[PDB]
Amino acid sequence: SAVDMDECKEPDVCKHGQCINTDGSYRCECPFGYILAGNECVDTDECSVGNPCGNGTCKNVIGGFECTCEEGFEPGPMMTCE
Ligand SMILES: [Ca+2]
Ligand SMILES: [Ca+2]
Repeated sequence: SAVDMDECKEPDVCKHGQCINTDGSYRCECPFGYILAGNECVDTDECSVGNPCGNGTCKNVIGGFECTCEEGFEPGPMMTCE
């Protein structure tokens, strides 16, 4: 039928990312929290910036990051210390 080659659904193009099938091309636009390594889309290292916990330590996670404030507190999923 001529299925416009997805290009992004290929195992060597996007891979875990939001793409947009164009005429004869594509665009691997990763979500908010991910990135692109030449094609493979995945999560980045948010802990690479600064301990988001505010004082504890940063950790890398998906859709955000993980952090362990000064033992004795209660962190969260991928937001910050609280
Ligand atoms: Ca296409
Ligand atoms: Ca991350």
